[PDB]
Amino acid sequence: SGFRKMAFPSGKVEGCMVQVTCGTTTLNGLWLDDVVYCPRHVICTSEDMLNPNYEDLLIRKSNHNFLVQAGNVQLRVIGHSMQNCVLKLKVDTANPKTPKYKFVRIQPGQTFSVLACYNGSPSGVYQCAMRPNFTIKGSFLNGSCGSVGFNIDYDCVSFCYMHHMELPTGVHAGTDLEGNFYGPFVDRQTAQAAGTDTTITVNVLAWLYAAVINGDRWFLNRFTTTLNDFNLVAMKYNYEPLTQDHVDILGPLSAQTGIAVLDMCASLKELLQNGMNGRTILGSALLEDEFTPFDVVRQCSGVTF
Amino acid sequence: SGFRKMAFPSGKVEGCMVQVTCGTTTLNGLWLDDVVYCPRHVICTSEDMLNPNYEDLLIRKSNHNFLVQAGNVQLRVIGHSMQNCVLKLKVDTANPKTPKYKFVRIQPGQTFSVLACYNGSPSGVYQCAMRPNFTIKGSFLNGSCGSVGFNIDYDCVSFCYMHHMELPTGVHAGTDLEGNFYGPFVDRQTAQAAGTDTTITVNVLAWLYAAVINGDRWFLNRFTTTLNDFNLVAMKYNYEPLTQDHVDILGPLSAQTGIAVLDMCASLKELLQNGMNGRTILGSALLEDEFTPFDVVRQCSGVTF
Repeated sequence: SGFRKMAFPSGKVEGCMVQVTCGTTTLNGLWLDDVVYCPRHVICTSEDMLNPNYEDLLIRKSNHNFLVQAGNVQLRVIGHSMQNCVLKLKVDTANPKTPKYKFVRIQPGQTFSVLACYNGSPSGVYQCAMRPNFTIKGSFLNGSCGSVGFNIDYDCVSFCYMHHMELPTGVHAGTDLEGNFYGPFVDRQTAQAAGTDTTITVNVLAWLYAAVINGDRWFLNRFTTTLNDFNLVAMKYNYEPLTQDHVDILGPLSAQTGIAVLDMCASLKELLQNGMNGRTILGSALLEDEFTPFDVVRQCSGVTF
Repeated sequence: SGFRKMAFPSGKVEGCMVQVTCGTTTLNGLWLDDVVYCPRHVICTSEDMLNPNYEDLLIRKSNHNFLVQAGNVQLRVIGHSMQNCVLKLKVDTANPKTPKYKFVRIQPGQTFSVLACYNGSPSGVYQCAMRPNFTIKGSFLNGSCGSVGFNIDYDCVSFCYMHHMELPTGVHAGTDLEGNFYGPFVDRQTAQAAGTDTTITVNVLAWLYAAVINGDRWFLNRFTTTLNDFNLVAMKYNYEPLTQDHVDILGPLSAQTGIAVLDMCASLKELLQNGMNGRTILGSALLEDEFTPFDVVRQCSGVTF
């Protein structure tokens, strides 16, 4: 029992973190096999970031301009290229600590763990979600660029995020490990504002199922609803529209608890319309949306890696 | 920017987790140098836990009755003993992944990371606090006993907790790594109720300082207070009494923000008396008390290990 915001164990990723320095700029890179991946803005000065031409800036760089350090394991750079907004630095040594891994591009609503690092050295780990507006709500200070987000399924680390930018509103933007930004964001210090921070409805519902499993039961009511009726309410409260696909994903949690998905939607509708009345659910005074159905099943059944 | 509930990177501890089986019971152990530490209740059946005599139960056990597996690294048990509520299993091989470590017994109010494990295999990591009533609010399923709590300072892992028991109220009890329970709890399935879940006042204040550092500023008011006046209020709301020692610990955060500790106490007093009025602080609708002053400084300055 109990339910916590739970990150993946970080050891497999810790072993892949390196420091990358190019002239004046130090950030983090990810060493997998004989390639180091890092943000391309490692080649930029502060002033360059107002309007960088990355192809032109990179013409002034050779392999030897990139200093890569794994702890004190100093790595030899033997090739470089740009792929979208990441650099790939080919080194002469394959990382011996390389875990089984894949690169995935996640959808808004999906959750992942972040290993926040500075100067190649991991500082902490926390859990977050790709928001519907394609930002993440992280914890990143200067030097954290190149820190990565990931999921682990038994043997396999699925890397989904590399940190690149903090927006003026203090939320975070970055890329998949192919270097494509999530959402419309760019690696330029510019006017980039985030869209609506909508609530991930299917995650809220998952968390209510988690709540029930733990004896937090007060919000169950007498009511049901329909998808269309519930969605009128979601729209008012800037919640994502719920689809039958979402209902299907919640099927296992429904089956476990014997609470029909549409009955849990009717509970959620009442919470939206009436609030919490100063009560709490799983230690929260607001409706939490950064646990997925899969997250709830994992934590409630003790899946290991 | 941003502020998250942030665990220590778990790799150093992942390398120390093993499976311990004695007859029918499998839980987790911690392998440091040539010793495996685990809950003594590994020797108990379900039925034994209603009223175990551990010295007598252990008379029926020899070294070969303890099966210890590190991944598939099968370890050879060459000695055993009981120390308070833990068993120490001497093995014939020193763990090659042993980090620099110490054993500490923490005070209520202190925070630590937990690596939740099953069958010797780590599942996730989250951050929690020793509550004033000496319980922790964790996430533990059957098989998680022997999972550990720790802090990391650069090179050194300070182990402070080993999980032993879930109480009927779904909160958690356990030991330091010398096997002494925190609080009055015992390793027997009995009537054990938790005392008052009081709020860790100095942690709340630390978190308000964290909030200010991030632009969450709305709760700053015109008022000040005194220690004695504030404490009349703390008592009403089942908050720990604030001491001058606590004020001193908050000195760095005061100096950083230029907000006097007693002025932040006056802000907290208003939040207690008036509530949040449906507003949020650092993504929370209630006053968070599981970040220490040291936690806030760490996360706000990017300390690494």
